[PDB]
Amino acid sequence: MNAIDIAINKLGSVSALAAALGVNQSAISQWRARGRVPAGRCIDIELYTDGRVECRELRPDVFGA
Repeated sequence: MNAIDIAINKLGSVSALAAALGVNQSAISQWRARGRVPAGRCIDIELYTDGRVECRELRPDVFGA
């Protein structure tokens, strides 16, 4: 059980989830098996896992500036 997984359950699929997150179906599978998402995406997943499971993303590595 993780945020990425519960967001699959909530939206009903990984194709729906990945379309919403702006990634591919494979990226979701990596993130779920990784147990975390890249910087700036957990926000959306945490909408779908709001009171089910607390979500966490990585902090900015390269980012910019």
